[PDB]
Amino acid sequence: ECRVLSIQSHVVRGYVGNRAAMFPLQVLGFEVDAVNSVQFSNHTGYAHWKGQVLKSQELHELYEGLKVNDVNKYDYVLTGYTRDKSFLAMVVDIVRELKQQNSRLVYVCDPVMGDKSMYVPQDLLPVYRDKVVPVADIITPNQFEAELLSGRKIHSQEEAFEVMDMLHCMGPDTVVITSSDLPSSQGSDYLIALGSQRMRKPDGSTVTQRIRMEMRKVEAVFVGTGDLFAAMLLAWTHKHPDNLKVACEKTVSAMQHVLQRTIRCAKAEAGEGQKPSPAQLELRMVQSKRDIEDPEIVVQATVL
Amino acid sequence: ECRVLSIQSHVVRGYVGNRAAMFPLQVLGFEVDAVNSVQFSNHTGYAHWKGQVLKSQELHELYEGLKVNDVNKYDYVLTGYTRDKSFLAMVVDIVRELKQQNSRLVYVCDPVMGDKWNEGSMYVPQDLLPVYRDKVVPVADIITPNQFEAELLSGRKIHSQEEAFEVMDMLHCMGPDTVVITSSDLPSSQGSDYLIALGSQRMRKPDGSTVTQRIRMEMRKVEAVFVGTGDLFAAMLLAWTHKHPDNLKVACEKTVSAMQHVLQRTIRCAKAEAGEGQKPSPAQLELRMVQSKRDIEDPEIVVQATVL
Repeated sequence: ECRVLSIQSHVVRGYVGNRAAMFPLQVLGFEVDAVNSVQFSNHTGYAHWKGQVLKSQELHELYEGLKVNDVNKYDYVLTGYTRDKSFLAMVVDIVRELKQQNSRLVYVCDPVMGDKSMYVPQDLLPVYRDKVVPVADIITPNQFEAELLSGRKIHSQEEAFEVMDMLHCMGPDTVVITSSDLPSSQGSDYLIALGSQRMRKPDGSTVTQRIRMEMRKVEAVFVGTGDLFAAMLLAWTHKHPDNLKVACEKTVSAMQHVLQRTIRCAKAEAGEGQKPSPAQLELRMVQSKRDIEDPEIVVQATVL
Repeated sequence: ECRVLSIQSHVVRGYVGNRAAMFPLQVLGFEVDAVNSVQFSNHTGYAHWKGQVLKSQELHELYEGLKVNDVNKYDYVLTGYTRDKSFLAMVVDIVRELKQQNSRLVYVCDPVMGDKWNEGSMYVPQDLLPVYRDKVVPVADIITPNQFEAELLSGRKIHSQEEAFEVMDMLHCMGPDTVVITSSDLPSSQGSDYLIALGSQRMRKPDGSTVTQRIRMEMRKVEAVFVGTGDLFAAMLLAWTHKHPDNLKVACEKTVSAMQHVLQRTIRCAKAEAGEGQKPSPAQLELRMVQSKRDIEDPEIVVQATVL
């Protein structure tokens, strides 16, 4: 009923990019057309990796193959980590063409650039700032990426929501900072996540619903969390288009279930007191199917 | 707990090869490592298709990346459509190495070569028949050929159920302990609208002797061309024989019922998209797999096999 075009990485083993996004979206009832931007044996956190990268021209070929068969029709577009400027520009062209075809198409974009250090070529920051974010409808940056895109440092929740207002102005009606260094009432081990949604009333007036979320931190390095998060947020905002509170509660709860099961099974696979390897920390995606289909609400968002 | 190495095609839209095999396997509780042997916009049944094919050396590089990380560990290997002799030979090398590392590894192979025109025709290079005969099938444990492929591999033509099972015995001799002829020209008890499928499994006895369990099944024929059916069938047969290792009857009943549910829903939705009385396009005939999730998880048994 609802078709998503996901243009992301593919790994033979593991869950990142499309591997982390297609399965959940599929179990949540979405048809998914997947462009594997790369094919690697595993993600680059392993000691070794081998694979091939799809060229931008090759991406264009695949899109034109869908187009000439008149099956380039989508309700959503979903993207995440990209290392090549050409590739991201081609993605923006595809998004613009699709939105010209369907004005109600929702572009969900994780503007992957950095964290805490920027681990993407610097020439992509302008592209994300001036080309990608403007045509995005839902963006899931972390705090550092929100600062990069806005140009302003965030020292407070008030400043964070001012930056999120700037990002709203740049395009997306829904902005979720998924991770931040903001202090939490609950403790130092809770991370703060913020949500802002511009809701257009029939009055013609627009009101900004703002929400606060705090989640217990899992102290382990996971790969693909942003991709899973953006995919499930796509799903749950689709089901709750004017209730970002519930959409984010469900997304964060499913994430918590997935990460809890993953760390449990990783510690089991490794020895007690032993640090799980990157191979052992792969998101236990299939085993969380049920939790992804209907997540038990384990986090409550606070309306501001 | 169970990891399958699936080396098959990937399509951006649709369900063939890995697209048709990963999702059911994943939904049935299997971990899947997928080598996309190609990335096409869609399957070759469409009017057009664009993309790239993975080179045999590239397959080697990916497998070596898994190996050097010591994650070349698999309980199953699953393959289907391959058009390159070198790619198939590399698959055979990989399977041999894995079976040296794991003697219990189960190689599920759909020896895709051709089918029938109500006379037979191959849709793969002829150079693949020897490789499938002398290299692939000998290291396979479960093969799901149609009647045409069984005849090609055995060198005998099948004219009766008796001859079909003699050919399946020859295929057993060649290697695989489980042989399912998914499609056949054999006459059905219900008429021409039902198709015949056969199953044969060599069971090692507690005495050490070997006995062959044989089964017959009839399915309603669906009047439409579907792509990826063989891949979905091989995947779900892998899953259900893993659950039912010594009961080919129940495994095949579940697999064929899931196929029937998926195909029924697909043809219904395809006729809905198209007009009443209008032939559905290949794009409209894509297996409605997501919408069939639950039927794949626990299919309603709508077909019953007869043990011979």
